[PDB]
Amino acid sequence: EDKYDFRALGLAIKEARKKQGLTREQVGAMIEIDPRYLTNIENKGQHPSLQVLYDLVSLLNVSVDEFFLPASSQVKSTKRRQLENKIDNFTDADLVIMESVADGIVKSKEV
Amino acid sequence: KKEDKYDFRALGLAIKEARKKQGLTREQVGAMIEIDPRYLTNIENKGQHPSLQVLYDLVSLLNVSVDEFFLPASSQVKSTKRRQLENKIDNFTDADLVIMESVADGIVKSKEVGE
Repeated sequence: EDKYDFRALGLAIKEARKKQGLTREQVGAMIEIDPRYLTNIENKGQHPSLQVLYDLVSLLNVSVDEFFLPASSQVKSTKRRQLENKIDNFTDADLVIMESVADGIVKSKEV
Repeated sequence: KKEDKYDFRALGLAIKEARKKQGLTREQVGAMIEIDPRYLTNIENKGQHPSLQVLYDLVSLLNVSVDEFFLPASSQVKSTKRRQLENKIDNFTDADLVIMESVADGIVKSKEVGE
């Protein structure tokens, strides 16, 4: 059909959950859903309700836009969000290292 | 289970405002993504939760950010340096961001384990 393919979003939810050291039973107790229901959402592309989607992504900090919208500079991916969290306390001199390397990644692409 | 329920109304209004900014009627949207214009009215005006399918169809049609209403906004220390950095990495793929992330982690190792 022309059903939305939730598989990539479900796998991103599973990845975040595992990277953050959480079991499905923890996630289940936290947002009040059944662990088995979480398996099908993560592993099999079963669509959760909007309520369950909101609860998982707000609990884990997973970008929905990444998977719903065409990739653009108006979309902050999960990775980008996590990066920003990491650099929150950075000084400017830290940031100048950061900026320099972003430029190097750009120039790298022409090499 | 009310202090438990997501209030969709702010996202519903964003969808509605994007539809209007784009000059689309409810009948046009409904014809485009195959939903009853009456279900649309309820979704935009009365906080009725669409299915994930219909949520996806709306915001991909209209280019509406869900993250804006689902995820906590930070964007606090608008450091001019930080501003410039974030604008340069707007168009980075995640592979590129893996490098950026390793820089960040290298910098904390330095700062931390250096002192």
